[PDB]
Amino acid sequence: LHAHAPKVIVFISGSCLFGAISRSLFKKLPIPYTVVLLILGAILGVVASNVPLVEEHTRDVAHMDPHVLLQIFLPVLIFESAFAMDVHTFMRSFSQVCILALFGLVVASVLTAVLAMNLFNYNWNFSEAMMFGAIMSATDPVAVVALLKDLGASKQLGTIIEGESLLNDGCAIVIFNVFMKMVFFPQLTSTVGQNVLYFLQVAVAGPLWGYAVAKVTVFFLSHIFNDALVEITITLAATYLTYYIGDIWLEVSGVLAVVVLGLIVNAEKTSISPEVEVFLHRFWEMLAYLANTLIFMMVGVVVTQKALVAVDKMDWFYLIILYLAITIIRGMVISLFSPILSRIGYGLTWRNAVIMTWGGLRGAVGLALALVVENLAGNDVIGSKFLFHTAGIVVLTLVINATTIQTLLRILGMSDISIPKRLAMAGAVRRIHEGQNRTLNMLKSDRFLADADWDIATAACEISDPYSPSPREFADMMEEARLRMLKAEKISYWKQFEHGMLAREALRLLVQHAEVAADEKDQFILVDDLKKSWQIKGIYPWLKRKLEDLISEHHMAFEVTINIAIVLNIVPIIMEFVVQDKMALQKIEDALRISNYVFFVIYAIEAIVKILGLGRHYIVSHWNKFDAFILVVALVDIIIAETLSSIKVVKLFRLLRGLRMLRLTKALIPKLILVVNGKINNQLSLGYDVGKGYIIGEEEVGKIIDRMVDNKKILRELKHISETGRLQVVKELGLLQREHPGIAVSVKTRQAIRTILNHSRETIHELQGAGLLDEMEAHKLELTVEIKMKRLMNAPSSIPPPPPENLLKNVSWLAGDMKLIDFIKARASLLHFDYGEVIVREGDESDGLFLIVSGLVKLYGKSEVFEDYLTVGNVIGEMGVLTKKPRNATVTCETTVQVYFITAEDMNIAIDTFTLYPSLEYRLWRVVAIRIATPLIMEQMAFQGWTQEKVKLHLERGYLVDLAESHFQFNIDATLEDVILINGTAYNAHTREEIRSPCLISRTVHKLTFQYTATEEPRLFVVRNAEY
Repeated sequence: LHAHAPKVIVFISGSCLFGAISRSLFKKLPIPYTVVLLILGAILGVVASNVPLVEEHTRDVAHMDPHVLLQIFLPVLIFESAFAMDVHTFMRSFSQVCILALFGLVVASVLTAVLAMNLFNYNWNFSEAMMFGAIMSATDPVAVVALLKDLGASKQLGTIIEGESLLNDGCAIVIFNVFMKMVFFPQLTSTVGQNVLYFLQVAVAGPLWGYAVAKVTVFFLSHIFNDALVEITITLAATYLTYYIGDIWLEVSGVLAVVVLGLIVNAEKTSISPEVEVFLHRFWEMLAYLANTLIFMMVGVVVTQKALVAVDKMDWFYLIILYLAITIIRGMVISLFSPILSRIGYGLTWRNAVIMTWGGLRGAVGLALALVVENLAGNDVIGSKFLFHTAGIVVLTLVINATTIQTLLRILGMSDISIPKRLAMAGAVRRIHEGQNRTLNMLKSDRFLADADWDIATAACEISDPYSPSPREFADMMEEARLRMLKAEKISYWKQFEHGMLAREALRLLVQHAEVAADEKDQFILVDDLKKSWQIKGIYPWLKRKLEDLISEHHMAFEVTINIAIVLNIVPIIMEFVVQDKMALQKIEDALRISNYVFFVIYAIEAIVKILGLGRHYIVSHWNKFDAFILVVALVDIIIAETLSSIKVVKLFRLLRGLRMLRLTKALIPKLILVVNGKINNQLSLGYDVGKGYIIGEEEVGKIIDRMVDNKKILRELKHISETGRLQVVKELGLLQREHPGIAVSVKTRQAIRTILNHSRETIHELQGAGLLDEMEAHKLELTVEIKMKRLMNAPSSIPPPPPENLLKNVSWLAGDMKLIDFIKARASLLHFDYGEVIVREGDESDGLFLIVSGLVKLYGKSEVFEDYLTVGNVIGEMGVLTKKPRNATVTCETTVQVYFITAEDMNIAIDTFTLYPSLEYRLWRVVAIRIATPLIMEQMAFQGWTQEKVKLHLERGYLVDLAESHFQFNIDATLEDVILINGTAYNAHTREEIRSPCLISRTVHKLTFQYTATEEPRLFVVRNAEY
């Protein structure tokens, strides 16, 4: 309670209250709240100049040390800016931002510096003018990206402006740091070589240091389970130690390190627990908000105390001229590079350039650097002028540029809402309005709410729309069909995502392509544009093959023990020689000489044991030759040390590093192979998600448009485009399996578990929603799911492809029936086929089954109408042997192929032999039945909200009826959902109407009767309601 109390708290706490007041009072007014904070800070400053008591509270901030200002606020501002943004659209447009942020910053700064030299009468030198330019070129576009996120062009113009701001803020501090030393801390004139190393440290070592710290950080985040506090604390510690260690100890650019760390930790959001990801965004937003309020408050105080005392009348004239100049300079730079930017990324239109030119608001980062000059100036007038102009420009930009950006967007015609969005919002609002009427009518019947005031209720719950054969005939219908197709596709991608079938990156790629296609004439989604997702860069296969060659050459303990021995031996090999470089402690240092002999003996025993185990074959492996040369050198230098100028010592210093530490590469190379596998896996995993998402999208939409577009000539074209896309996608993804078998298996197993766990989570919420499972108990199981989700990210990047005999075990109708697996495995024969060979042809009798264990085969049949590709795991000929009808399609190998062949005679014997309740006949028809059934139920369900998987899960509940038990079937709405005829022909009992084999049965039909025939025996599939 004495005067020693921390008076900084009242300021920090008071700043939060003032920020809240300014943010709430001016929420609907156009002027940003940050300007109000500057005025409040000025009021506080003039007050503090007159009432001593308040001065005691501002003192600890209004005269804050620069090397606490920068070390605390800047890492927060830069990390939040890096952590908040969309990295993937940023990386897919990286070069355009780099061109306009690095080189754009240089020209903008130099031009501002020249202006500051020539116009202003302050007689500044080029170092000071470059500090001025660096401060004046730092942008804070938050107020503009916020609008662009809502109105439109969010994935194009929002990211470039935000990324440009991020990079220009990062580089401005570097320039400001460089020129601050040459102004306030001038050293002796450095050599050109010294300067070059200085450039490498700030420019190259910074990003490398940040990259290393990030890759270490994400590694540990991936191994933290059920501990959110540790994750948040690790993020904080990593971000603050990256700046401190990089800036103070390593003499490396801290800001750029944090930029890279934030970007990487954003890109690897999957390694963070989902519940902590949603917390980190709000946490860093809050820290940045605190930082901004303090900077504006401090600026408001210090300008009033010690900046405005030195402003002359002509200084205002320069401020206006400077404001005009930097705005002109920014637009000049954007236009001058515009020819270059037009060729890379999303080129800038003239209206986009104006928004960027007008949207370049200045903010805290600029002001923070101005406070450094004010403090380091030591009451030299340079400090006042720096802070005066930086505050002036910020106020002008916030009062003029920010307050008119919305009207400029309206004028330029970018604030309009597209008809599709307006219709979607209107329909959603109307549906919401209808839903409330249903609820209100239901509530009015409740006994305990009959006395409620329904006028107030109805007024309160209202939701209002926020946005409130001729050539021409054929051209218009084509456009309507095209846009309706694209809109249906976008719906499918969202349904797939909401049910966990796609990762978000695949969703955003697919949606971006759909929207881009919508905006171009006669443009559908082109698989050639999607191909970039699953193209593997050539460097990684090459590295994998080379590194496997290096490592593809007895006890378990030797390698681990010795590798530990080496990794520890770095400690002597550093601490002796580094201190010897200073001695050039001897009472202690000689102990390391003695222990060096013990390490020699360790490696010697290792070599002796290895020679004994390998015997004469020790020389066969080149890796061991180095293992012997190391011992030779160690013995040689030990003899010199024991038995006997500098050549006897410096040689030791060098050799006991060179031949000492390079033998860890044996252990390392496998880790590099794993990293390379991971890089391929991350690209191949995205490829499958995008490709498979596209195929599902096309299959779902193709069943919709049959009931949306009237003109058949339009209808044929659209379904032609969908099919020519589907085939190319399924082929490209099929080939990648042959290129990278094990990584494909890893991807496919990872998708499988990801699906199982998601559906597992739904059952918990169903049980929790039904009250069978308490809230806490459900939470305890839901954690077990989420930990298992996080362990998938750490699963091996390659699973060795199972041998052919394993695939038979995992076939659907062979699963779990050992006596049948043994029967088939014995009689199943493996066949090899070369490229272009036909396995079977149309019209051939059904000789047997083919189980593709490797390769890719092309199906082509007249049933050119039919065309498809099948790959590992799929089985060909099931319909054939069951019905004994001829082949459906010709099968051609697109790659060297292996197939397990089971003769139709073996199948018939197996069908006769294995006749328990889950009969092999029942199983083979069930697997066939669902494939035939799924298209029909999906065609019926086309208008409704299910995905294809919910249609399958709906079908999996079904069963085949034993029409031998009763040769007629009757339907009941209360206990039966739908019925599908799979093979045969069926008669409605009341009319004997012809229903042919593939038909789905209409719900009006009551009773079905069949003809007792053997040649086309009736097979029928049925699904009961969940209540049986």
